[PDB]
Amino acid sequence: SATLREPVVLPPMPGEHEARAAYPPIGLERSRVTGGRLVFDRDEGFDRALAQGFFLVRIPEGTDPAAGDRFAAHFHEERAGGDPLDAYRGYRHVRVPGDYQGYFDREHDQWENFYVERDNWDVLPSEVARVGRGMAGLGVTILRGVLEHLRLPREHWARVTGGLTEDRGHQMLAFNHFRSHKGVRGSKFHRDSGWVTVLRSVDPGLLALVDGRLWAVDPEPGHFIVNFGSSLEVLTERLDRPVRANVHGVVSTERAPGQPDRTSYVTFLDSDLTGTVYRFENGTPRPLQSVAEFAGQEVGRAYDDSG
Ligand SMILES: CC[C@H](C)[C@@H]1NC(=O)[C@H](CC(C)C)NC1=O
Ligand SMILES: O=C(O)CCC(=O)C(=O)O
Ligand SMILES: [Fe+2]
Repeated sequence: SATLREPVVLPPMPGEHEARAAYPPIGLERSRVTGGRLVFDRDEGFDRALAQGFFLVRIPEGTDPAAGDRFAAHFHEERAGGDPLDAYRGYRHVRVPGDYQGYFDREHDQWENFYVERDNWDVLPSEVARVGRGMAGLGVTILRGVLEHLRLPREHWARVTGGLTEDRGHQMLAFNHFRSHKGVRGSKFHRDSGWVTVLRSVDPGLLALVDGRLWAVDPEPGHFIVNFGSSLEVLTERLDRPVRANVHGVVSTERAPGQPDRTSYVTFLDSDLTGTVYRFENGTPRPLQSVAEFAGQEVGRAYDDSG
């Protein structure tokens, strides 16, 4: 396959406590959307963020995470009965049509997921879908800002991003509940499959694996964490400034009785799943692989799933 990239040895995932002091945090560049575009605080911040593959972006004022935070804390629970909050529960029993969508009980990971692409956001409380709309819209603006910063000619963008820069593509809100009762890794070490991931988290536990070094990626109040995905990496790997999709994963979280579990949620921006994966070679975006086969490949690596 033309999109494999070179092998990455994945170490066992450390426990939360031992990781907390052993692996110091990456220093992330800060940025915000202002004047209608992504702007970094520091003059070389954009270049450093593309090289780092992680950075921070201010939560835009029109995006209030509150409803998403509440949904993330409850979606995995059984309905209580006679309880208004049940509107935010029971989603392990909610079917969502489409590949890679719906509820997932990951056998070998702490997390269980509820994944909903934008065309299916009516299955969510409207106020929760509204958070996904703000995060995904931010993610598209960031993607536009990246491709402009790379000076990639705009005539290519809609094709090579499978519609994302035209606000189409596969835009997926993803809720994670880390089941602290499971004595395994929080997640597998993985690359995200797509272009730009916007991550809402408040707790430590995310690690970056970079050329055999483990470093923490710590959230910052009032900001999202942003990283890049394998589709952007493959697109740019032969260019003079390649963009890195970092390998990352969540520690085996540790919670005593009564301590709330870790949660997080993201918007993944993937190419349209009927499209093609491209790589710039000799100025031209070369078609390498269908997005369908690429997705199956990348999802197959990101989880240890016998089905
Ligand atoms: C690849 C693994 C990571 C955690 C995440 N999981 C998914 O299922 C989607 C699949 C995409 C093709 C819609 N993308 C992602 O980045
Ligand atoms: O929970 C986190 O900090 C990261 C989650 C993540 O990597 C993912 O959802 O793909
Ligand atoms: Fe991820």
